[PDB]
Amino acid sequence: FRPFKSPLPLCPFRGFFPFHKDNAIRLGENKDVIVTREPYVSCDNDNCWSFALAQGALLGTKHSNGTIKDRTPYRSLIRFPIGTAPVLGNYKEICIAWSSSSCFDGKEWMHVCMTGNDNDASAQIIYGGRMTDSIKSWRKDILRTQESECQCIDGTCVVAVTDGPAANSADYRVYWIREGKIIKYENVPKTKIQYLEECSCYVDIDVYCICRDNWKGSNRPWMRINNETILETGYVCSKFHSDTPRPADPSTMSCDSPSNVNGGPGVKGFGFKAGDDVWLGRTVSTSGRSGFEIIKVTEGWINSPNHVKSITQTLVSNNDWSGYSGSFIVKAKDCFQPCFYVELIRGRPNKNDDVSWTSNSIVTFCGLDNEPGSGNWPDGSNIGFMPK
Amino acid sequence: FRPFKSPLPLCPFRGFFPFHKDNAIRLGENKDVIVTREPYVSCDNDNCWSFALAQGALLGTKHSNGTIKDRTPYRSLIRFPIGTAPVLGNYKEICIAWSSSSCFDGKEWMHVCMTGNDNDASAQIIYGGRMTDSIKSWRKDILRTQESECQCIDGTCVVAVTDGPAANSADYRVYWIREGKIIKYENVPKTKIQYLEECSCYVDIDVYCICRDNWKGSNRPWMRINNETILETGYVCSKFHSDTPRPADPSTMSCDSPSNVNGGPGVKGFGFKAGDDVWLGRTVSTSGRSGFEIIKVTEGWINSPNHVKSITQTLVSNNDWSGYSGSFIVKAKDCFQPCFYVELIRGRPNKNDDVSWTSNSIVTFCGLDNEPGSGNWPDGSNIGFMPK
Amino acid sequence: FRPFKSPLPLCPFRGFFPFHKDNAIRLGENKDVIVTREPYVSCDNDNCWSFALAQGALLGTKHSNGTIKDRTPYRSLIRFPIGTAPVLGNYKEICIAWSSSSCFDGKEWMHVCMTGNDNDASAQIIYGGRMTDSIKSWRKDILRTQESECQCIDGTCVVAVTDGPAANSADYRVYWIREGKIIKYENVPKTKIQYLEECSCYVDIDVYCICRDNWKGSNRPWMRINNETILETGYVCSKFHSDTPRPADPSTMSCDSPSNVNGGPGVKGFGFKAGDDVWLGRTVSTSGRSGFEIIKVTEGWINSPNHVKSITQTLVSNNDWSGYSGSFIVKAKDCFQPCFYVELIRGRPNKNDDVSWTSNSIVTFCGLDNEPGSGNWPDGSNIGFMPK
Amino acid sequence: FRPFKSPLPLCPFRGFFPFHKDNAIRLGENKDVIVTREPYVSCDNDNCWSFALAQGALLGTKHSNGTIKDRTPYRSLIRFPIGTAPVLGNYKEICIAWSSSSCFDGKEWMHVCMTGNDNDASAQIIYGGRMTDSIKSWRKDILRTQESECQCIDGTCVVAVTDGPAANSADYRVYWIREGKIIKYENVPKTKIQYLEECSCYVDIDVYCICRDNWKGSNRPWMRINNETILETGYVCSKFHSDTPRPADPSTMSCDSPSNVNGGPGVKGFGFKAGDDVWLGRTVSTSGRSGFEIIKVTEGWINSPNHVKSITQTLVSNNDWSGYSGSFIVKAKDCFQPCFYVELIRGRPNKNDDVSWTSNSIVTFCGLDNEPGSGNWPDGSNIGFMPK
Ligand SMILES: *[C@@H]1O[C@H](CO[C@@H]2O[C@@H](C)[C@@H](O)[C@@H](O)[C@@H]2O)[C@@H](O[C@@H]2O[C@H](CO)[C@@H](O)[C@H](O)[C@H]2NC(C)=O)[C@H](O)[C@H]1NC(C)=O
Ligand SMILES: *[C@@H]1O[C@H](CO[C@@H]2O[C@@H](C)[C@@H](O)[C@@H](O)[C@@H]2O)[C@@H](O[C@@H]2O[C@H](CO)[C@@H](O)[C@H](O)[C@H]2NC(C)=O)[C@H](O)[C@H]1NC(C)=O
Ligand SMILES: *[C@@H]1O[C@H](CO[C@@H]2O[C@@H](C)[C@@H](O)[C@@H](O)[C@@H]2O)[C@@H](O[C@@H]2O[C@H](CO)[C@@H](O)[C@H](O)[C@H]2NC(C)=O)[C@H](O)[C@H]1NC(C)=O
Ligand SMILES: *[C@@H]1O[C@H](CO[C@@H]2O[C@@H](C)[C@@H](O)[C@@H](O)[C@@H]2O)[C@@H](O[C@@H]2O[C@H](CO)[C@@H](O)[C@H](O)[C@H]2NC(C)=O)[C@H](O)[C@H]1NC(C)=O
Ligand SMILES: *[C@@H]1O[C@H](CO[C@@H]2O[C@@H](C)[C@@H](O)[C@@H](O)[C@@H]2O)[C@@H](O[C@@H]2O[C@H](CO)[C@@H](O)[C@H](O)[C@H]2NC(C)=O)[C@H](O)[C@H]1NC(C)=O
Ligand SMILES: *[C@@H]1O[C@H](CO[C@@H]2O[C@@H](C)[C@@H](O)[C@@H](O)[C@@H]2O)[C@@H](O[C@@H]2O[C@H](CO)[C@@H](O)[C@H](O)[C@H]2NC(C)=O)[C@H](O)[C@H]1NC(C)=O
Ligand SMILES: *[C@@H]1O[C@H](CO[C@@H]2O[C@@H](C)[C@@H](O)[C@@H](O)[C@@H]2O)[C@@H](O[C@@H]2O[C@H](CO)[C@@H](O)[C@H](O)[C@H]2NC(C)=O)[C@H](O)[C@H]1NC(C)=O
Ligand SMILES: *[C@@H]1O[C@H](CO[C@@H]2O[C@@H](C)[C@@H](O)[C@@H](O)[C@@H]2O)[C@@H](O[C@@H]2O[C@H](CO)[C@@H](O)[C@H](O)[C@H]2NC(C)=O)[C@H](O)[C@H]1NC(C)=O
Ligand SMILES: CC(=O)N[C@H]1[C@H]([C@H](O)[C@H](O)CO)OC(C(=O)O)=C[C@@H]1NC(=N)N
Ligand SMILES: CC(=O)N[C@H]1[C@H]([C@H](O)[C@H](O)CO)OC(C(=O)O)=C[C@@H]1NC(=N)N
Ligand SMILES: CC(=O)N[C@H]1[C@H]([C@H](O)[C@H](O)CO)OC(C(=O)O)=C[C@@H]1NC(=N)N
Ligand SMILES: CC(=O)N[C@H]1[C@H]([C@H](O)[C@H](O)CO)OC(C(=O)O)=C[C@@H]1NC(=N)N
Ligand SMILES: [Ca+2]
Ligand SMILES: [Ca+2]
Ligand SMILES: [Ca+2]
Ligand SMILES: [Ca+2]
Ligand SMILES: [Ca+2]
Repeated sequence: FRPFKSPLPLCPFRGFFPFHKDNAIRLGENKDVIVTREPYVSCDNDNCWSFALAQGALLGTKHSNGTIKDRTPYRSLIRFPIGTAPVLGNYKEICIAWSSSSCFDGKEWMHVCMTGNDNDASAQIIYGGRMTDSIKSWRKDILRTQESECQCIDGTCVVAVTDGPAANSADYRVYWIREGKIIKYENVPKTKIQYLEECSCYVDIDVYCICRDNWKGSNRPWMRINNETILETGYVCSKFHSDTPRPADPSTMSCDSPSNVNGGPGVKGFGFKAGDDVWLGRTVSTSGRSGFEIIKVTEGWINSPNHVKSITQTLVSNNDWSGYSGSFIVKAKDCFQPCFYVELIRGRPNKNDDVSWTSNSIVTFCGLDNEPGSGNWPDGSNIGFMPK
Repeated sequence: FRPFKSPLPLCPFRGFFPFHKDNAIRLGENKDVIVTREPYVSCDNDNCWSFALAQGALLGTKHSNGTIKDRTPYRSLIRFPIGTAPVLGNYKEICIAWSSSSCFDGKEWMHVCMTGNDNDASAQIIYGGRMTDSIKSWRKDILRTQESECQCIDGTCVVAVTDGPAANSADYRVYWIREGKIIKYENVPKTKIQYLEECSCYVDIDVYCICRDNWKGSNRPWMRINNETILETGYVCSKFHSDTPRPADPSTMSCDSPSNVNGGPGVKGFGFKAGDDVWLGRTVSTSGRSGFEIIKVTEGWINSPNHVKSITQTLVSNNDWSGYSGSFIVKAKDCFQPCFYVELIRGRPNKNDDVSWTSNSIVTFCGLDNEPGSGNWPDGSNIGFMPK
Repeated sequence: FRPFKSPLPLCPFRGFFPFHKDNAIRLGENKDVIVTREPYVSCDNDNCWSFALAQGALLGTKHSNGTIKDRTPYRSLIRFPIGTAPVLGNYKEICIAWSSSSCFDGKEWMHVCMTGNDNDASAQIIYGGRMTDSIKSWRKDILRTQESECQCIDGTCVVAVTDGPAANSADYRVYWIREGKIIKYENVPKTKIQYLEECSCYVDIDVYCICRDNWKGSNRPWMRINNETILETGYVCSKFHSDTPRPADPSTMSCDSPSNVNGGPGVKGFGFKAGDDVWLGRTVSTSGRSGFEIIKVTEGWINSPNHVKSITQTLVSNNDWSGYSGSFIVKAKDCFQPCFYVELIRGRPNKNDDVSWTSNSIVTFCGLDNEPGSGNWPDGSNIGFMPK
Repeated sequence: FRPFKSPLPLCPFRGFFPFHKDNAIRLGENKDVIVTREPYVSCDNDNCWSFALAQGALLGTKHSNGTIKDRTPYRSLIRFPIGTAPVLGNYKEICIAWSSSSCFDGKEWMHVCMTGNDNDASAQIIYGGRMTDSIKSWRKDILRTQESECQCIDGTCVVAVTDGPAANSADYRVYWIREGKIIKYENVPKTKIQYLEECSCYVDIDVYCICRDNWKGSNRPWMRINNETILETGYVCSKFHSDTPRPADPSTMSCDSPSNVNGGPGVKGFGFKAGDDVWLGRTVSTSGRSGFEIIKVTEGWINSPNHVKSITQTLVSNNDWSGYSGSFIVKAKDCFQPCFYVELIRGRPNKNDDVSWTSNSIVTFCGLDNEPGSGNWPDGSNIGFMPK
């Protein structure tokens, strides 16, 4: 017997530390590795796992040509041991998906898997390996979800879902799902948030989600959610913005609205509220998906004149390609430890990655209440060595 | 301790949804994948699994040349994680077989494995990994079985077996097997059914099997069976036929006899009785093994003037190759969920598949009481990229 | 908790049936498969396993050239799922060995592993993964053992071991080992047996071993052993001999001495006593390692004028290569089922196998009290397709 | 429930015996095997495991070129089944590391993983898969650790760590870690030891560590440690030295100070105290990393005029390449069995290994209270067959 996961507080932390790294592109030089993108990490009672949307092809084969394409019937959510490259001999196929979320509720895994036509997609809910429920596209425009782990509290899992156009008004919802059965949903209030997608969520008593506004906000939209309802919404107050593209530091403090500058197209990212402060992941570049750093902004969670970047950890240099990033948690004793992954995209459309495919490797970091050192942990592939 | 599976009713459902897809041919471009055909799916308490008849060769190697051939000593029933491509690093070999069935009784797996000479084949019964019993060919003409999962009720498993010619009178039996020991068999009554093979079965209180008449019936033969005996037999009443080849819709309503038109050679397929209605899988083409759709026919299970196709889901376009299809079930709480797989055959003798081998990938769908979206989930291989 | 295996009788049987087949050479065409020889099978509570002496090289690579060689430091006993080809992604390395035996005592696995110099080899005893004891070569001439499964009764395992020359007088012993600790050994009486090696053993209340005389006996030497001592010895009385080479049928009935004809070099083989009768495996050829058949000889276990071959099953045609064969058992309820494997050697020095390496595949059969069909289950490799 | 490992005495032993060997370089000829170095072995309740620092590349691929380099962001501690070659289909990635230690406390695994910049590295402590603590470089000069298994007593694990220059005064510490949390550390006393790194440790009631002085000592520094503190320190008294390089036998008896001759650069090695005697591993060559032998020196642990090499086992000939070696233990009933591994380095900078990469295979031996035979168990690769 295992109990459902509880509403634990986030553990104390003062810096982030290198955890697992798969080096998947380097290891894929001889065409062993499955083409992926939109990876993430999620853990059960016994293991943390890598997840990613595979492309139904091996890296460097003819079928990998053109895998920049976002949605195909040949994409599946796959799972593989954390920090290992995904290969045919180690992967598990979770469901057919070109958008996904996964989370463990203390007893079983839940997955949310979108596939099908852009104008008529459906999300399949998997629980304990069984398809238990589904969501039918209601705006008929690329029904989609987090691309990182959802969160579960006392047996009820919470997941953010979007249907509708990019860079215009769309529908944003949270779904509450228990043992694979949809209990209810809520349309996210639009009093503050104007656009939300690709939420990166964690638990600190309640579920916090920090997401991607691909329309008018260079600042990130966020929600606080419990097992019953959405409790609060906003944009991250920090005058230092964390989407990509975005304005140079310092920019506007916008707690209640999109920054109305450099709003599109954005990238999936994450942050962690800490007291009145906030930690924010972001690309080093303000324009492109290169580099990765994480900053701590004093009073960055609140309306304040005192925002300052107290800490900056540079984890992937600006000379290296990054991509999506997302939060995951690991249960410590009586608190949840904040961790995150960074997708390191290689191939199209990256400048000078002269290959026909698009894929990624993974690197991960976890938070400790200790002072970190410094380093650089990029993809590390010599793109010239690779099968094109 | 685990109890034997019970005689549960089928769960309510109103459409089918994409589950797992292996993309095995695409992933086999670099010769990692085992050549297979006649795949199916079956689940135990903890996992669903892919099964298939391997050909003792890797796809695209010289030994894969000529694998259109149905029966060789080098064919084995293999098992691999559901939705994964079968590779040497992930497969398990269950038994030597060129025809098979597998099912889990709640405690252990049973398999039925035919191999040997066409005129002197034997079926090996495996239970919990041990060879426990066997069936000796009695008509001496390709003793053979379902090529999809059998069914077990309160510890007694039921499996359909045929011995004798194709497109002429043969012998059809059901065998009852408990803990791997043959309890009894029955010759299927020929009052209605004139030919039966390759049964696709599921549980809805009793076992229902919908099978393949390769002789005079474009409609599918069926049986209702319990833990002791065959209870009913017939052909599916639906005036919309579901074998391949078959007449164009609408055709004859034949509840009690073969349609006596477009009877051969047929293809393995499946259906689900639902009240007085019936769901039927079928190729899109009325002549060839291309496309896959599933229809719901109002009152299609009974003798009625009111048959109509209330629903048609097109899951694989007619421009794509299909093949065999079969039912499997997944235990929900107090009901069994209806699912099915579709074999996507590539290679010989398919027109324009210019390779020397014959193999397949898999796609699967499960039934939910929700409205589906729409999509297309074909093999997806560019046959031109493949090692011939 | 699991009890130690008990002294069960052999189950009734009247023929042998195809079980698992790995097709390892066919599947090794693309250099994925580990080079092996001297395979065997042994089972624990939950699985049967393939074992073999690997050669520390992949089939078809430059390091596989010359693997006809019997003993090197690069040979390890490896284990892989039964009926699968041994590959880097599925194998386990048990110990360094160029001669081995393995058996499961009901709780844990024991292995006996010989390696080192011909004139100073030692056998390592492994129990539950730990090296627990050892045997030092005492005749200083290729200390060696069964190359098939040993047997364990009420926690005491029995294994036959030889040290000394081939085709001359050597030392033969049985060792009793409990939880990996050597309890005692006995020098095999030489009142009847003149040479013994490579014993194939099973349990029928007591342990029976049928072995290889590589000196003067075309008939096979045998022993009956319990948890304490050797109880009986002899040669198989059957006037139909079962070593290779051997005289044509019928030959001499020699219950108490080597036949004194066609004695060398012999091949590992097996048999099963059944009442006063005996089942004997043997190559089809009387001179070479080609084909495989199993015969039942009426009264073949005893001194009698009534020996006759009541049954002959031809399992591998004489046009196909065979090799070693050995017994293993599978617990049925209150009896042990007799099974056997056949090593199918390909490569050097086989005539017309034009490659530089030597390896093998595996096929297995189990006994049932049912009438068998007929078939042929050879290696199946087109040696011309293989990397040399 | 499993108890924490106890302070057991070392088991009696009088020689070492071949255990597991992976033949990883031979098996890597077709580019399947992960490039590694600094391997070791450590066991839990159910299995012994191989560990090594991978290089984020497959052997023989372009990314393997230049892997002589010691520290990169693409190095991870990986785990794979003992005696198997590390491949993508069997490995687990434990953490990002270019220096590591691992040990099992009876309940869970702990790992210590150093990565990042040379002048600002940090060690991540992993316990039960979760990052639980860390050590920040304090001398800012390649914070580093054992490269073999740590040891745990009654739930408290002990690990030796160094920060500072090579061939000059550095800082050496022991850390005590419980359930992944650092309890305390101690600076190693410098009353006797002048330099310590790469400790090879085992348990004999207390923890004994025999390490590498890379400065002034051709004799090896050692410590005796319990769950609370460092109890004793010294250099191995044996007038026969065991670092590499070192003086020819016999050299100085230096129980309390470095030999002050042939002190650098040294190699990781191990030994076992036995009564007043000591067993010492060492390369056969006194100058290079070739060959491997283990000696027993009578009274070699103490100050005595009676040191003599009572036993010499030559396990890898001087014509073969060796490398690092380290101790590990296996629980026997009420004692710990002493075992060790030897890293067999191939590639740069080894003379005549004409390839661009640097990697290794593994061989292992365990101690028994029996007389051994003799043999030779080198890497066995024909470097000429390998992809460069
Ligand atoms: C949602 O969970 C609560 C229990 O969790 C607490 O309340 C949540 C709203 C949130 O604030 C958490 O952080 C809190 O820890 C459930 O409330 C329980 O309901 C049962 C049955 O009525 C009752 O016996 C308990 O006393 C309640 N527990 C508490 C602490 O109030 C609530 O039922 C959950 N809602 C759903 C829809 O599952
Ligand atoms: C990646 O693929 C492109 C496109 O390939 C073509 O279209 C595909 C859908 C498929 O049908 C292929 O068979 C086609 O070749 C390649 O670009 C083509 O290259 C060919 C051969 O040099 C050239 O004749 C065409 O004009 C190109 N077509 C286009 C639209 O650019 C490209 O070479 C592939 N990249 C790699 C690294 O192989
Ligand atoms: C077959 O199973 C029945 C129990 O299942 C019920 O009866 C079947 C025929 C079928 O209609 C199912 O859907 C039903 O749920 C067994 O009947 C039991 O037998 C035992 C022993 O005699 C008796 O104690 C119980 O009362 C019976 N149970 C019921 C509900 O009647 C029957 O034994 C099974 N037959 C075989 C050969 O195994
Ligand atoms: C697939 O195999 C066929 C047949 O191969 C021949 O017969 C086999 C049983 C085996 O013995 C092979 O060695 C033989 O080559 C191939 O067709 C043959 O191709 C060869 C060479 O071009 C030609 O000389 C023969 O006439 C052909 N034989 C026949 C009966 O057609 C075919 O090329 C193979 N396909 C692929 C993609 O390689
Ligand atoms: C060997 O096993 C016997 C028990 O097995 C029986 O005797 C064997 C010799 C063999 O004939 C088997 O087939 C039989 O089933 C052990 O005898 C037991 O010893 C214990 C302790 O003295 C005693 O309490 C039991 O009564 C004995 N059991 C019987 C049936 O006699 C014997 O100890 C074993 N010897 C060793 C060395 O382990
Ligand atoms: C299998 O190997 C033999 C022998 O290889 C030679 O000796 C080995 C130990 C090793 O040192 C190799 O590098 C040597 O090549 C091969 O036979 C040799 O082939 C070469 C090249 O054609 C020839 O010059 C030598 O005379 C041969 N030596 C002998 C003793 O025959 C043989 O070709 C290999 N087989 C295959 C299929 O590659
Ligand atoms: C360290 O372990 C001891 C128990 O182990 C013994 O003492 C060690 C110092 C070492 O000498 C071992 O080989 C010995 O076996 C712990 O001592 C126990 O402490 C508890 C709580 O105070 C007490 O109830 C027991 O009586 C003590 N046991 C003994 C045998 O003295 C000690 O607590 C451990 N220290 C730490 C920091 O964990
Ligand atoms: C191993 O690599 C070296 C170096 O490769 C060069 O530098 C690397 C960092 C990378 O940028 C590569 O693309 C470069 O080629 C190889 O040595 C080079 O070989 C090339 C081609 O022959 C030659 O023109 C350069 O002068 C060489 N550079 C140096 C510094 O020596 C070497 O060939 C590789 N080894 C193998 C076995 O391939
Ligand atoms: C469902 C879907 O296709 N989501 C997209 C996504 C999307 O286009 C934008 O967020 C706008 O809505 O962006 C990104 C892109 O890297 O920005 C990759 C995704 N790829 C996949 N999830 N497959
Ligand atoms: C035992 C056997 O060989 N069964 C056949 C089968 C058969 O020929 C017909 O159903 C007529 O009886 O049809 C099909 C074919 O795709 O229609 C493939 C099978 N291949 C295998 N099961 N191996
Ligand atoms: C230890 C050893 O090398 N045993 C031999 C063996 C042996 O030479 C004879 O039985 C004579 O004693 O025969 C055979 C051979 O196939 O006949 C293969 C073996 N190969 C291995 N077991 N590695
Ligand atoms: C952390 C680190 O880089 N340690 C080194 C090491 C080191 O340079 C010396 O011991 C001197 O301090 O020596 C050796 C070398 O083989 O002697 C390999 C190591 N490689 C790795 N552990 N990655
Ligand atoms: Ca934005
Ligand atoms: Ca038909
Ligand atoms: Ca003989
Ligand atoms: Ca491969
Ligand atoms: Ca030194």
